[PDB]
Amino acid sequence: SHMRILFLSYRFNSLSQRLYCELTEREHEVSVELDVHPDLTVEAAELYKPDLIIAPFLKRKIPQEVWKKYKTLIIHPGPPGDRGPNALDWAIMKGERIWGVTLLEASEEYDAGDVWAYRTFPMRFARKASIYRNEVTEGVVECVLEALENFERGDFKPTPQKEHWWNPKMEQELRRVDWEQDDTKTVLRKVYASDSQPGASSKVLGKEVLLFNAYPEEELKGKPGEVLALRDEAVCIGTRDGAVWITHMRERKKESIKLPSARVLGEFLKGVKEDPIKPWEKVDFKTYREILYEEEDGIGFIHFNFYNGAMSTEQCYRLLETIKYAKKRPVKAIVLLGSEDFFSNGMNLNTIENAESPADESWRNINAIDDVCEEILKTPDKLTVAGMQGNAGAGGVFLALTCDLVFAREGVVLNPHYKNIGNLYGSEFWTYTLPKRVGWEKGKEVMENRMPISSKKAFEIGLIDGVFGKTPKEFRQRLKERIKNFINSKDFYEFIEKKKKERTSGEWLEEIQKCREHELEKMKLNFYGFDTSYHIARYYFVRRKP
Ligand SMILES: CC(C)(COP(=O)(O)OP(=O)(O)OC[C@H]1O[C@@H](n2cnc3c(N)ncnc32)[C@H](O)[C@@H]1OP(=O)(O)O)[C@@H](O)C(=O)NCCC(=O)NCCS
Repeated sequence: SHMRILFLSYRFNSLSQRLYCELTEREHEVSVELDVHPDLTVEAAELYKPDLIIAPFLKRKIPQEVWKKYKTLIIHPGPPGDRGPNALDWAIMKGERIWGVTLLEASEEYDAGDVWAYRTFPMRFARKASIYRNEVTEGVVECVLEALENFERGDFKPTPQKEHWWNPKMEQELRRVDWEQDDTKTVLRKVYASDSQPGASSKVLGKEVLLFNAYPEEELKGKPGEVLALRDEAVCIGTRDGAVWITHMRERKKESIKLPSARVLGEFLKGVKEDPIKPWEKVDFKTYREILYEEEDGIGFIHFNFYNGAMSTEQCYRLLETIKYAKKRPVKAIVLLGSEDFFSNGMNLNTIENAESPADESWRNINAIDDVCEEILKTPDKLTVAGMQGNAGAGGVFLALTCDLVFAREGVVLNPHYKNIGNLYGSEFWTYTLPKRVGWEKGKEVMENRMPISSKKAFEIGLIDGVFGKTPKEFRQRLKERIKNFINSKDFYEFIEKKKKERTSGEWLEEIQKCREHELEKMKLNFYGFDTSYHIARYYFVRRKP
């Protein structure tokens, strides 16, 4: 009932972090060992002497020395019998209607071990990373729990594979987007199967690129392969039967990084003109809406779909513009929803890494996100709510915390700390926000913890205000119901009374200004001072090896 569990992962990735939260918070010890070398793996296992080894995320054989001596269970993102290193990629390229996940034993043949548990699910037409983070992750969690229960019994015998098949590593030629030959559906299937790695190769404006994060376009039309418009740095490209938006691209070179399309395409883009759509406009056709504002039951909902939850300096100002709009509206509550897969991961480290001066662009980014946080804070006459449908890390968590109420879906993983990015001091009014919820001592413990915590755990420690919902859709409905109830009550007006008296106080208003200028002073030293931890850690996060 207190098992010692060793994780063998290539990287401590989203699924590995979620499993670590699920097991740790059920009182098991989990040691995490990143795949460096087979000799080092046998070493780490021999010291730790686990009762059970889980491989949430592997790129290569586990040494037979380890799994013939410790029970080793492998995660595989395919249904029983599916073998190979790109299971999801193939499932999407082939158009599988039904898919699944398999927890199988380690064996001498790749993925040929007996099955300990599996789940199946219906497949959405969506990015590989979104399938992985939702259906695959929730399914994996169920298999691992059912496997830990069967391990306790010891009277469990796994099921050998029957029908099986092999899919090899998928080559670039198969993902290559050809605009004259590929319809919109085919472009989306190729980009979906390659998002977020390795990307679909293509040529745009005569430049060889990798495509990322596609969206169908039903109004704009033109010459296939012709760039039709810009819109918040995304480009819309003619296909064989219509058009598609591509928000992010990467030059096909060693040192190049994923960036918004306009930054990759650059001066190659001069003829093209913007085609704006404000978030509050209503639209009858499918197009790409980075930020979306809709009103339901006297409630203002701000969706913001920032790729990978990274918030560029410019995306912060686009968001602030929408919060200012929402604040002049006949609405009683304003709810920041983020996206389904991410609430926010703070500053965009890719646009920072790309800038002429990363220190300068860091200065811009932190002041832009602080401007968003200050605007939320300065809402005396409305209720402010953060709805975390997906994961959040670093500054993105503390953005959420400036809202009056913070809710999250079950299974959301949070990293409210800067231990991965050179120990930035942090801003986003955390010195005002965090103590008001957990106290200066526990808040420091939280920011000192480099391991993840669940949405469940954050509820306990008072970090957030409630956790519910299994899916993003479910969580959204629940959140709308709960907020509609509250503003349709007398409590809402008694809540606002206090908020109005305190928030328009010159005491409070200058208290938060001291906090901002305090955090920004610390962050300025991180950005510009002798210790360069931040820039070293950014370089490796942004350019990590796949
Ligand atoms: C939060 C975090 C621990 C989540 O870990 P994880 O579950 O393993 O998620 P990943 O690192 O795989 O994120 C997936 C993608 O989002 C990107 N991403 C996540 N946060 C990002 C950020 N702030 N800026 C730029 N890119 C980011 C990642 O590079 C990765 O890119 P890819 O899939 O295209 O290869 C981790 O992503 C992180 O530390 N992000 C940076 C947060 C930060 O330091 N912001 C600056 C201070 S506000």
